[PDB]
Amino acid sequence: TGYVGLKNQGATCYMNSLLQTLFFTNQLRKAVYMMPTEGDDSSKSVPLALQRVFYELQHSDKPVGTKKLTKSFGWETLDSFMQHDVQELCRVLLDNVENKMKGTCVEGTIPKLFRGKMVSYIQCKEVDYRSDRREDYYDIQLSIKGKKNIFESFVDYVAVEQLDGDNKYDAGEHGLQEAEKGVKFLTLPPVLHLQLMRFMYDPQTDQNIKINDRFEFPEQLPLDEFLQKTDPKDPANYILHAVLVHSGDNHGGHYVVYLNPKGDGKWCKFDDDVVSRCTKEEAIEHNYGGCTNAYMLVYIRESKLSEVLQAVTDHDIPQQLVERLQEEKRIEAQK
Ligand SMILES: O=C([C@@H]1CCN(CCc2ccccc2)C[C@H]1c1ccccc1)N1CCC(O)(Cn2cnc3ccccc3c2=O)CC1
Repeated sequence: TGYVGLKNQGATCYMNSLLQTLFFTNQLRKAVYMMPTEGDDSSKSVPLALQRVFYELQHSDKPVGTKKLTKSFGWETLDSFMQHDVQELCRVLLDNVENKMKGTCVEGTIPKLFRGKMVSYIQCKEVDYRSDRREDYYDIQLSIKGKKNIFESFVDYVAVEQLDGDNKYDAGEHGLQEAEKGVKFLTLPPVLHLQLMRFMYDPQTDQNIKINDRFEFPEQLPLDEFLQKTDPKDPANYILHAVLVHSGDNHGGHYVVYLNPKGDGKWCKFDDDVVSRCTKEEAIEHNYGGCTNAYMLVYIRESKLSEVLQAVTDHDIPQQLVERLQEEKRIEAQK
């Protein structure tokens, strides 16, 4: 393959799976290396630690380690990774890096890549009163129960809820009323983070548990029909890039990720230290379920494919950074 793996070294769960995903968002990687971490303290800077990981993924022949990363954002209780979502890990990592980038030439890279926008409304039937709230989003949480596929999940997301007797809306001055409540998308970002909601509250044991039901997702995903307005020059057509996968339960469980890093439909399986070529069927259909299946999808917008996935060379890494890491790697010859 010529791609390199991440070491296990503990109970970091989905951590390795996320990290490869971000690394092969090439546009992000380049802007990460541009951060001015020249002054930052080795041990406690998250920005520096991410730089180090990306460097090693890019240069090393040998499986790559992450203790200094884990240490830097400080998840070291017995239940740290067990009690958190993937998207919480994502938000910790990308929010540290966004802040470090302000006042530089690469400020605003994170929002450019990940942030879209959305409108939640309540509208009264008989009386003139409406409430619109506008929100930004970096990811989307999709419902899987009772749903054949991504199209069904989207239809459900933009569904008009109905407010009737006993469930009427309190419209303030106007008192209780009958209303429609809904959600629309105004924009979908270049890189689309979708979590499938597979960890759900069990009323029978007062806990949350994993649904292994069937759920289909396509290689190519048109979403124009879920937009309030379309643009014929940039249709919302997306390409699949990453499939984050899990098998088992709390007794025994394993995290892996499938990528086609160049966007060309040539897939590889990343399993900690071992990376290997695989088929398209192994990345996509063998992860539908219906036990090894998908909990997170990454899609990239067709018109943005080449920019997001632009090539990287060793010249894209500044000298000052390289020299700092050559120093650490010299001290790391203690056998
Ligand atoms: O790794 C995990 C879970 C950690 C905990 N694990 C079992 C440990 C346990 C111990 C003692 C009692 C019980 C359980 C379940 C693991 C899981 C794997 C596969 C599927 C769902 C869960 N992850 C990452 C992916 C995850 O973030 C996706 N996601 C994201 N957003 C949502 C939003 C709304 C509803 C569900 C989800 C959701 O599942 C879940 C947490």
